[PDB]
Amino acid sequence: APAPFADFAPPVRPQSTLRRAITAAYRRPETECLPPLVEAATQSKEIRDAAASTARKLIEALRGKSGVEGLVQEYSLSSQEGVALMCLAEALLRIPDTATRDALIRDKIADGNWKSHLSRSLFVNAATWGLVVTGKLTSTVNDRSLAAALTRLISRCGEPVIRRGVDMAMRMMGEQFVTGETIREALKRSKELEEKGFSYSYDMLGEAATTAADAERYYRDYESAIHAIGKASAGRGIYEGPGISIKLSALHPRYSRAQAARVMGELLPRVKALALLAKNYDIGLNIDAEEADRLELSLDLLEVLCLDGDLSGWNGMGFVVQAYGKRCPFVLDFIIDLARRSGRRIMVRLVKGAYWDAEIKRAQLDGLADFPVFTRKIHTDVSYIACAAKLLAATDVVFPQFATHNAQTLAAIYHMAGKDFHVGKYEFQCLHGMGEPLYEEVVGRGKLDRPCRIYAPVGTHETLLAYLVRRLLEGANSSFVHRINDPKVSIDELIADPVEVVRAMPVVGAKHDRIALPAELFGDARTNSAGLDLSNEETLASLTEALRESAAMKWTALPQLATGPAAGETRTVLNPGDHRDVVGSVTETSEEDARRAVRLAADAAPDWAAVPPSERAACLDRAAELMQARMPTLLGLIIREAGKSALNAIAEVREAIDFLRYYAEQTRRTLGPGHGPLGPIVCISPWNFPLAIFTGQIAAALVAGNPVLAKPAEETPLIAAEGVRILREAGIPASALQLLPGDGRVGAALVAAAETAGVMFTGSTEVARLIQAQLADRLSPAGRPIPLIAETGGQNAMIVDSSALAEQVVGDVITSAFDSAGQRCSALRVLCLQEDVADRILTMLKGALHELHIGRTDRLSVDVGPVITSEAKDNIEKHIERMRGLGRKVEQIGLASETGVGTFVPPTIIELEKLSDLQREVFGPVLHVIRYRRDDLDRLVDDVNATGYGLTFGLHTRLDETIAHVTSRIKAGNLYINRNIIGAVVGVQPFGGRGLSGTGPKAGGPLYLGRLVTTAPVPPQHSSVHTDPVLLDFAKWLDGKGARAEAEAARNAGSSSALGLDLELPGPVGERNLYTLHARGRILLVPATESGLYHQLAAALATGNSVAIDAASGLQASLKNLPQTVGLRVSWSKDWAADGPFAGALVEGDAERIRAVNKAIAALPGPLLLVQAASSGEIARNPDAYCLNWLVEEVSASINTAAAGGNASLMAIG
Amino acid sequence: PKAGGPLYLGRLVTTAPVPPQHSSVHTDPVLLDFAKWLDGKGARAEAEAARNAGSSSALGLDLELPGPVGERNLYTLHARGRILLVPATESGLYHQLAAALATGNSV
Amino acid sequence: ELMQARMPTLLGLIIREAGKSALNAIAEVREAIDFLRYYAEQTRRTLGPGHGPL
Ligand SMILES: Cc1cc2nc3c(=O)[nH]c(=O)nc-3n(C[C@H](O)[C@H](O)[C@H](O)COP(=O)(O)OP(=O)(O)OC[C@H]3O[C@@H](n4cnc5c(N)ncnc54)[C@H](O)[C@@H]3O)c2cc1C
Ligand SMILES: NC(=O)c1ccc[n+]([C@@H]2O[C@H](COP(=O)([O-])OP(=O)(O)OC[C@H]3O[C@@H](n4cnc5c(N)ncnc54)[C@H](O)[C@@H]3O)[C@@H](O)[C@H]2O)c1
Ligand SMILES: OCc1ccc2[nH]ccc2c1
Ligand SMILES: [Mg+2]
Repeated sequence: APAPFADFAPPVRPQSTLRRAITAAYRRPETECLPPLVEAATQSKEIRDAAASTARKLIEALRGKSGVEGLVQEYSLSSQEGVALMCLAEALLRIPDTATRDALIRDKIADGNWKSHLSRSLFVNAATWGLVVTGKLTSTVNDRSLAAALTRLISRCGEPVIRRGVDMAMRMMGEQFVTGETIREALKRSKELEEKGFSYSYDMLGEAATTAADAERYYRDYESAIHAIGKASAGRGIYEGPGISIKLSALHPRYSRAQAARVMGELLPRVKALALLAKNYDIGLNIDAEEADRLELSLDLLEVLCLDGDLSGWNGMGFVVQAYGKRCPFVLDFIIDLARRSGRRIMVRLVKGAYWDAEIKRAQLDGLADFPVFTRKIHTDVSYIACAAKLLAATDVVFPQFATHNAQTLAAIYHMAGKDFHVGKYEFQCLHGMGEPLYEEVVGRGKLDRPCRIYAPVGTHETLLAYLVRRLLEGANSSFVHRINDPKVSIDELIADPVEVVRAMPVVGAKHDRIALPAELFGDARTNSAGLDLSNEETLASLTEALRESAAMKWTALPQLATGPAAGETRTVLNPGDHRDVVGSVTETSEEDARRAVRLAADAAPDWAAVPPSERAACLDRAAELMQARMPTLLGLIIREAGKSALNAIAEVREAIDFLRYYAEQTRRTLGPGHGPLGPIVCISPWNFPLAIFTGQIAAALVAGNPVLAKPAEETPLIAAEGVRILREAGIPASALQLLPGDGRVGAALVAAAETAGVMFTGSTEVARLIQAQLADRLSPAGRPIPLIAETGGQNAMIVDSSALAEQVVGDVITSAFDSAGQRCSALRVLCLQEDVADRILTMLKGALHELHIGRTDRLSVDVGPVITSEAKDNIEKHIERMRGLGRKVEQIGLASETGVGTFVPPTIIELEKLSDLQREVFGPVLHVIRYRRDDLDRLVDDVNATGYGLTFGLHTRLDETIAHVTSRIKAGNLYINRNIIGAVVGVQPFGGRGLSGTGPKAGGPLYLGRLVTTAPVPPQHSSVHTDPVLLDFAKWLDGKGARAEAEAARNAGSSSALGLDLELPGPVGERNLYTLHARGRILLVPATESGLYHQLAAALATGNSVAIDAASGLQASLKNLPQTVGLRVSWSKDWAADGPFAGALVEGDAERIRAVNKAIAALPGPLLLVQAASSGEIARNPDAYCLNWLVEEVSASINTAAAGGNASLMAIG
Repeated sequence: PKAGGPLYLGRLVTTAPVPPQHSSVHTDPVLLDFAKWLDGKGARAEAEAARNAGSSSALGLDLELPGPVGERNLYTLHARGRILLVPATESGLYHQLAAALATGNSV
Repeated sequence: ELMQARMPTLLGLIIREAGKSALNAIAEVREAIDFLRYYAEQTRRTLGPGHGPL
């Protein structure tokens, strides 16, 4: 039985002083990085003047010397027409036979009806063509605008414009974006510039392997290219002759620090084999630099390769360092030292860096201390020049390669390097089809007589467009190449010296004013929770120790009553991934003590209510600080108790911290003396988010002024007990927060207790239904229903069309379906693939599935942990076997023998014939896949809605028409576009569904606290200027009927309603997070009087709903002669169970009528209904007798606006 | 169509062009339900025409037009209202319904 | 272009024939100029051989 965390994340090798200096700089504050860079980049006044003169000369030559622009001009194309034309040209070039393409153009395309002859939107890559035509990036494509534009331009200009577009696109995609379609073509085309003194480095365009098969394909592409390049090099050697550039992410599908052992065992030999071939031909082999979290891992490969005697005698190994990265100079120190130790003259390509916007987004998403890159472009420029000075001092041991298109950067380095030059000392580098105009002013004895190596992409149209967006942005407003073409930018501006500009700033190295540090995403509202960087060796080393220390602790969970811990039945809590690992001990609550706890809560309710809201919120904020400080220990407990990986656990603790701070801030924004607490609230929580949901429900109830009976799931009491201990330490009195560990009997005893004033339940729909039935017999002392928030299961779908990028889909599917072994309520259950792409995506998905590591979660390398119990395992496996027995195709990972000591289900993909193959939620790592024809998309959305669930939903498409269609027709609480579907960032994706998935209001949203007080406050930003038109028609009808007071109440409800609220919530860059209030659906109205009916109808119509009115009320004659608009929304129901599902109910009557109606409502099939009841007198006295907060439905939509490959808004940030 | 607007010239030719900026990403939901109904009854050509009408309709276009500062000049396309349909054949009726529903109208 | 250049003379006629003030006569001529230029531009954006006249 292996000791917990004994092998959590050991480094590849002990970290040397040089390696530790790299890690120390990972997220160093920008103000600390810059001063040494300024010093190192400083040059004499004579050199600065000479450099500016050289830069001006180069820039004057550049400006003194278009294809798409000329086409746009000749045919008077709008921007959309230009984009549409290039998309058409791209599609026409997918026709191989040139004569067949020309015949289609002349006979069919030119005569209109291009739609008839061209499963895949023509405009799939329009975001890329948009960048080409307009210089602006859009994440998604307005395909209807492009279709209109294409029709218009073809009808106006005919075949000649199509011909010109085809020839333009052929030239760009075959000769500009790539040096050649194949390595042989690229080599033939390289002779011209090689004869002028250029060299080449070829890039076979491999990147981000998703499967073993992809990695093998990219391997054989590199190997075949090395042969072709080496044959062509013909002994020219590594400096004069061509080389190759490779990306490590192309060569293994799990290239990450978490998988370091697989990287060293499996990726390293592949690089070695390629390097051995490059050695034999004596060509350069350069390792390109990728994301910041791969930098230090790549150094371990570089170290092994440079120390491997089989590669000795060859100096062609190359390595890129990114000057936008804070570690760059320390990486260079490490590399220079490695070159000295190994005796290999490492080729070092200095670049600025290609992943800037992605690094900003990632650090914000992960809540990390700072960015691993600079945030002002001028800082990167200074870093580059400082790093060039370091490289130029070490030309005896490394070969510097200065990759840049910036004439100022170039000139600074040209003069820094001095007049002594020989081929092999250093070189410049540029990108094919971008840098030649500059470097034709550099290469050759008649220029600066310095060599330049051209980075030459090689590949087909399909491969080229995959990452052209990122490549073009390298096009942003701050980019030299964009600025050189901007007439408003003077040469003096372009030759400005970044070193002297930085040195003269008030605070040297200050962060960009318009980029939030991750902690500051929410500004003054609250402090973002902080995560942990699992790529940082210092963090991993410290976390290893804290995790081991957590496993030595004697964790317990006890019934913590107001009067002290109570005795009870005690049992061990076992690690679900290894039952031999005892995590702690739980003492469970007797049903007698549960009832006693509620009475103690009732007695303590006035004292807790009297704590001012701001002080209650201060307790939550203190608890959040305590949880943040204790995060490493909390991670260890969550990892061992609940089967979570470290990443799962970090998310869990961050979410708890965010709930605490969010509900604290919402309280400070809203709660006053008139928002009285309900009283004792029973908080019943699920095992699968054993700290986050647990803490969220309790914190909300407490801060609203209610004492809480906290009943954690029987599977996960220890982390709940620790959360209670933390809240109590933060100042929540023991009488206000009692912990009652135990199973559903303890929950049921709490729900049934006489003084229970509200229930917050998160768990399965079936259990929520039992609670709903229990509460249907109950009324408050005021004779009103006991509020129930019941957040329940999902049957969550993702729809993927033929415009989505398969690699992006597969990553988001693997994460959404199998993160936490599918034990997220948000997990993807049903993937819906458009038929034309289904086979390709499914193949990639199955390949990615088999790269997952399943096991006990106290290892960083484990992706997928166990299921929580043997009963959960048996239930999941029974479902899989039923599917397999029906003949459905089932793909499963093979599990290691070590899983036998725990309860594991392998990640599973099941191919369904119809969505009806699924019944209820299967809460495990089981992804179902269905295929759909594009024309059946609307029926498919109906089918998704027809399950009755409505929790999370994903859509992967680039096409605005499809986004608009799908998102308007889907009925789910949390929508995600071009990303995973498991996001629940508090206050950013307020989380919670509808139908079988929830009553609402959403946790982590602004309506939540208002449900926990007797009179709901007005939430921040909660209003709408829109008035429902059917409400208005009803108000006029009421006036025409003479119901004057009711017409006024109807108008007031129309104004009070927040239906139509449409907000963007602050969050990370590269995402848009939207929050909207819609109608709930059909509200069941159970009136008693005519006026009550009119008030109920006004409330429901003002919130956009339709209604079914109880026909047994006998009030049909009160609704004669309705306007058709209102009549369309009104039905009369004699059999309520036949006319559902409803989305809520409004009831009028005395206490016993309300109770009887509540029992009938609870008995209706399907979703739990949020019922509001009032007496006739309350309707007369209180305009808010029916609260409109609970008659609208919250919808959160999270859109990944970086999905096209770049961030448009950040293109203006430099 | 409005004088001084982008639909005007198209009324003065026998086949209307696609005006500048004339498109919408919105699809009328009743149109979509009608297309599904046509699908169900095997009216494949009409269902296709209905989906095509749903896409080519510019119902929901909502543009800000260039003009002077200190003013916002908006141009939007709404349903006309109730369209009188005078069909002769079942297929003609389905096509007329598709056209009218795709543009947000009742009939 | 001709209406723009001749606007002062056109104003005189509009003022006397149609009871317009100078400002409203200016608006009248400007609107005619704008129709001409707008329909010209809309034509350049749209009309091709398949859009036959009535
Ligand atoms: C031959 C060659 C090989 C390359 N290999 C790689 C590689 O392996 N890995 C890699 O990551 N990229 C690589 N690049 C790209 C390089 O990193 C740059 O993205 C690109 O060349 C633009 O830099 P520039 O100096 O030519 O132009 P510039 O316009 O001078 O610099 C633009 C760069 O500034 C940086 N930047 C922009 N905005 C900000 C900001 N707000 N804060 C901080 N920094 C900012 C970015 O790095 C951006 O690319 C390569 C480029 C070339 C020409
Ligand atoms: N909508 C959401 O936000 C959300 C979030 C997380 C989990 N969930 C759902 O939670 C479920 C998984 O959690 P789980 O397995 O712990 O759920 P569950 O329904 O098994 O148990 C939930 C809680 O209810 C208690 N309970 C069981 N029977 C009870 C009864 N008769 N009366 C009162 N309480 C009773 C349990 O002890 C536990 O505390 C999944 O269905 C998942 O989709 C929903
Ligand atoms: O990550 C590798 C990479 C990224 C961006 C680039 N641009 C030009 C070459 C190049 C290489
Ligand atoms: Mg259970």
